[PDB]
Amino acid sequence: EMRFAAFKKKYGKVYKDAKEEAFRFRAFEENMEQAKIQANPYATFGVTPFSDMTREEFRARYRNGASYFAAAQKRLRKTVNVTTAPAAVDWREKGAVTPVKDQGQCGSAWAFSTIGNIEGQWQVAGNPLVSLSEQMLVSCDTIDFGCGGGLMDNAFNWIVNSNGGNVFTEASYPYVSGNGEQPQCQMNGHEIGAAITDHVDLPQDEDAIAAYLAENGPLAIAVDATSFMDYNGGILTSCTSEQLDHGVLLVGYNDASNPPYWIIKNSWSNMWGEDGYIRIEKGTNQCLMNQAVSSAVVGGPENLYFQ
Repeated sequence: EMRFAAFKKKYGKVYKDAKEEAFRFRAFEENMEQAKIQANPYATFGVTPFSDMTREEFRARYRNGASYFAAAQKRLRKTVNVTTAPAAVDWREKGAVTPVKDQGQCGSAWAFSTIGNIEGQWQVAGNPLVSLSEQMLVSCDTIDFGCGGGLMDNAFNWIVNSNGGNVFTEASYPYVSGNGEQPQCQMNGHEIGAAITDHVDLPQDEDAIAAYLAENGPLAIAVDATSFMDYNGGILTSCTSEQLDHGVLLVGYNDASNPPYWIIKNSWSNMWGEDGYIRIEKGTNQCLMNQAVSSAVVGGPENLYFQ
């Protein structure tokens, strides 16, 4: 019970009354209880920022998400061929990944997946790495549902087809939905951080995805997040893989490991997992990561062989 107080003191949790805290502790107890059930064996599980909440709300927080992906799955995805694969790449070292962020009490992970992907593709184009705005998407993308959820595909389409291929920087358009508030769209007072021309979807092939990632940079993926709750670190190997319900970002992989793994960036700050990051086994479709991979396309200047 000391480690629950440690938890409270670590995340500044100030409960309403005895009753509200009462469950959170029972709930904390059960989350710690379940954490030793999953104890992906070769990964670590423990206390995270949501050991306070129950796995009925968690699974409820995704009910919408699940239903958006299932609806997207029913529609035709145009896959793009991959020209074809280094045993290991990791775009974090290659300055193609920004510090981890926090979606807060907002169902806005779709927006974080999109922004993260865009940032990676923009930097791999050969631009200076630059944080970009999720708020833009959360408040201004009328295809999607802001804190209610959305699809990366919808948002790629909104940027290109309703915002000229333009993405505003985080600095100029700051993330303020952390608290679940949804202010009106603000078109003025922003600086454009990046430009996209289109987006592509990728086939449901992990080998294919890796080659395009290795070649082009971080991609927006969707996973089943059910096994993510109590994760502290390691490589997941029995990820629950039943229903897609969360948008994350694939930043790399490594084949020279036993077993090999994908490197994924999440929108739950850094206090969660491996500094905001999770590793899942590659090549067995863990968390169904291959089902909804997609990537913005960067073009622009082409003076490579002209100077």
